[PDB]
Amino acid sequence: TKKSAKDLKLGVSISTTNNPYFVAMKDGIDKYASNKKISIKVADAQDDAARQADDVQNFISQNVDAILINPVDSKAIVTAIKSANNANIPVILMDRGSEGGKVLTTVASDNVAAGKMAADYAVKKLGKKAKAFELSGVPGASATVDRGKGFHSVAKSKLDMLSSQSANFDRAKALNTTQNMIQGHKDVQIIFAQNDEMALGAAQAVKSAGLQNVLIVGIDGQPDAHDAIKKGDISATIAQQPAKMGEIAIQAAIDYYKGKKVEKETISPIYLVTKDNVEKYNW
Ligand SMILES: O[C@@H]1[C@H](O)[C@H](O)CO[C@H]1O
Repeated sequence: TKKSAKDLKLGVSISTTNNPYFVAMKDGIDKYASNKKISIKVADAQDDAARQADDVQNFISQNVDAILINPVDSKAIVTAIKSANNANIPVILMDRGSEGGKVLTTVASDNVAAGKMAADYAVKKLGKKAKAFELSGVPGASATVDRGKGFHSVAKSKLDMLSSQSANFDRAKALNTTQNMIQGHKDVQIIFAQNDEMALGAAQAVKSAGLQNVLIVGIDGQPDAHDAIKKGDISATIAQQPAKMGEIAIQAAIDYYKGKKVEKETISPIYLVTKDNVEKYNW
């Protein structure tokens, strides 16, 4: 099976586009696509596991040559993956994994390591036994179970947890969640958000309650998050590479149809971004 990279039809299923991170992914994907002459159709799922399933079959009937999927639920996507497996359409996973199904390659970070660096930053900045919140994400996404595991590794010891509720990777839900979390625990010192949308939402809740020394740590490295660090609204973020993610996914589809072997796993590098680092690792 060797098709031409020129005029290659690819489907791209992104969970939601309300998130700047997954917008940066789309934009970097289309830039790579047009640079190597790949025809591409992106389909937003709006954090729906069923709209994604229908978005997969629409690509399947579009007769695309590969489907770049960013799952919303890592368990529910498996059924649709076997559907593309039967149609002999290679599946490439991005940012989040899946619990089963035949996948050509997976491009994503070490989300366990991402949780690692956030607790390490808190313990290194605010000492040990410091009172902290966690803002978890979509419970069915592999990125939130891994970020929570890697965080609590260095958080069972060295840190005191007041709460751990989820805001589903959403600014607004995190704003409300944080505000209520503060009401109970006025003595909070650190807030860990598994994504920058929640970090930015916690920052508004912290400053609306008049708290002045609550260190905030996020994950993604989004342009606005660099700006909050300079403005002092948050303290650090764990940078990801959303564009470089979807661009080594596209090249994997090209390399597959080129008769070249592609790695089953590709770990995207992550980086800490503090007030001294704000100029680096930007998307
Ligand atoms: O890695 C991505 C980003 O952190 C985004 O903010 C939410 O979904 C995660 O999987």
